[PDB]
Amino acid sequence: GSKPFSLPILTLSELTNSRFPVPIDSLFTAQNNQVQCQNGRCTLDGELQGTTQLLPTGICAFRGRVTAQINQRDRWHMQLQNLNGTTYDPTDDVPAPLGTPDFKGVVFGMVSQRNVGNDAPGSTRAQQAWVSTYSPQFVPKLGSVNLRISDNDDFQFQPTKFTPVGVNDDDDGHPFRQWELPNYSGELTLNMNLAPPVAPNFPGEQLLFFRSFVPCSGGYNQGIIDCLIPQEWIQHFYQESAPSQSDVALIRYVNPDTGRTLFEAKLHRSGYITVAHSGDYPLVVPANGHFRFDSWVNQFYSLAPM
Amino acid sequence: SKPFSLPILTLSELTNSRFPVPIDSLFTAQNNQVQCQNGRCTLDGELQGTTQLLPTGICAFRGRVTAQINQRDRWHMQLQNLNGTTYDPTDDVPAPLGTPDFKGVVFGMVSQRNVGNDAPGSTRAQQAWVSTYSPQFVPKLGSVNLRISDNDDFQFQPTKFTPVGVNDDDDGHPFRQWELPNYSGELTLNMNLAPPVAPNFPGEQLLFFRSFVPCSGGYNQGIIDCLIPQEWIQHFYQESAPSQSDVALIRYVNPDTGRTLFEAKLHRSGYITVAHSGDYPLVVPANGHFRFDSWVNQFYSLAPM
Ligand SMILES: CC(=O)N[C@H]1[C@@H](O[C@H]2[C@@H](O)[C@@H](CO)O[C@H](O)[C@@H]2O[C@@H]2O[C@@H](C)[C@@H](O)[C@@H](O)[C@@H]2O)O[C@H](CO)[C@H](O)[C@@H]1O
Ligand SMILES: CC(=O)N[C@H]1[C@@H](O[C@H]2[C@@H](O)[C@@H](CO)O[C@H](O)[C@@H]2O[C@@H]2O[C@@H](C)[C@@H](O)[C@@H](O)[C@@H]2O)O[C@H](CO)[C@H](O)[C@@H]1O
Ligand SMILES: [Mg+2]
Ligand SMILES: [Mg+2]
Repeated sequence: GSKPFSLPILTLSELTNSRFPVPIDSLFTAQNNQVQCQNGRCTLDGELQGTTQLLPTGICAFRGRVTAQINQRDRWHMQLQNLNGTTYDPTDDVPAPLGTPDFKGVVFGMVSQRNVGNDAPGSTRAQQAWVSTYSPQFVPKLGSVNLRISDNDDFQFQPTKFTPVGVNDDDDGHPFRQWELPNYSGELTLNMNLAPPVAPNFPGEQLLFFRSFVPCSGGYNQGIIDCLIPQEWIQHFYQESAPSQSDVALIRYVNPDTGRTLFEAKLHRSGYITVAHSGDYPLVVPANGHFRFDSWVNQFYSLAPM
Repeated sequence: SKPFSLPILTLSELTNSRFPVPIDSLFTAQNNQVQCQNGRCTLDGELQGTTQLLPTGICAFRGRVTAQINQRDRWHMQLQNLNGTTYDPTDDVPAPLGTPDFKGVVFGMVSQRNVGNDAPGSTRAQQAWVSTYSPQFVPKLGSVNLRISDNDDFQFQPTKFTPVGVNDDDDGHPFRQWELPNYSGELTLNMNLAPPVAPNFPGEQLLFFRSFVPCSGGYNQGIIDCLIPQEWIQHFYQESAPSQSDVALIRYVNPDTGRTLFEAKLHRSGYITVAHSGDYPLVVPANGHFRFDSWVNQFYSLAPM
């Protein structure tokens, strides 16, 4: 006697990217080439994995205290807390504090401070900041990241929040690479407690992504960030905790006014989608369209071509 | 009829429905007019005011910059709906969904990505401010004007505003979270508003989900109170459970002990009251959360908090 699995009923423009805090723009299927993102990872029965947490406002955000500065470009040393303000434990079974960026590049946004304690408590300030995940001081698993900021003369050793706005390539030839994980513990250390890599395991199938074009801060980068499942699905699965009756859920993309099924896809137990197609392809489908759960199938189910 | 329910979420697992940040605490306020337009949803899932579903849409703008004027609010942003579709000023809403619903300055960043003939694909981003006091703050009519940091690196191109925090204006116009902007500017009346909310039973006060949002200078506490959090709104929209009476009795429970800490009235139009007298920041366990108990009526007497 099992609680029925389901998806939330949401159009693309009603969905949030689970790897960057912006709406989904489109669906995209990619040729097979290793996909192992750590944000936007959740099993169909509601187990969050990787660095995945529940709030869109937490994705690629940091919270903590600035405690030091060094004479490097990555100047300001931020000791991290968990996003809910609780003390971060580096021995926890996670790759990094939940919400940590899961790509190589620079995240730009703003830092804000609000003093506590004896030194002008309640005083505030905010300004533009950058976090490079290429940096040798990007060591969130160990408990800290270093920030670049706009105004070094108006910044204190106080509680600090980083609010992400967009991404970009780093200079000196460090490109934005959305499928390359940072070294969460820095140079010469292996990432651990990772959500596993995902790939199609059936001939003729490709991954399907929920794609966003996020803001960039200069140059011509398209700002592409692809996620496996949107944040609202993760939030839904976490609530429902419906048992998975097989390794594969058949889902269908439906147009609610016509009632027609446009195509079908495989939603795998570990939380990603495959479709039957060959080649890079941006889908062009009706604005009111959405996936619905059809039934439980297995690994040997052959998808109708997309 | 489908049974009514709340999502099971702790305070730190909840997003403020009036500003895109997590909830920090619960607060009950002495009775003094509350008429916020974001974070408005009935228990059976009808969104109201300027309320939309995406947390990242709250206090965000999307559009095109088309002109500049020789005023502090220099850059004229013609708005689209947050999903990029054309904005219709004749729609029965107070303003485009997601528009800020308070008087003050919202600070954040603007970003552009060119299309068409001028360096297509080129991008830029910088700090920006939107004053909701501005006579050019006319989102209902289809535009707002921006202040930015660098007037020399900004084009007439597609633009997004990403909010980060709020503040008083530096000319002495205060952040007033309960004062609505004039969505159509000077000498116009706001329309299509979600109604004001207030306790209607003796001894009861409103309960808010409170956030302390970032400020950009000075000592403002950055307080933004919402009636119900964004995840509840998203839940009610999905569930569309019929409201069996005007009031859902809800209980704040400690899941580890299993004890109910206090009870409250969740009204069908989407706000909470508790039995208390005086301003009071609640201090409750981190794992605490509301659960639906039963449907009662307006005159049901709450246990004092
Ligand atoms: C510190 C400064 O004054 N930056 C200017 C500068 O920025 C350029 C520059 O960094 C070049 C490197 O040669 O890289 C970009 O071109 C960058 O500009 C950004 O990207 C281009 C494609 C445009 O979209 C531009 O608007 C954007 O800022 O020059 C730009 C003008 O091109 C601005 O003047 C910056 O402030
Ligand atoms: C334009 C400028 O020079 N900004 C400085 C400046 O800012 C001050 C100033 O604007 C006063 C005016 O009454 O208001 C604040 O004091 C403001 O500072 C901001 O608020 C105070 C409480 C601190 O938290 C401060 O860090 C914050 O910037 O002085 C500050 C240094 O105090 C900076 O130097 C700005 O760049
Ligand atoms: Mg379904
Ligand atoms: Mg419940």
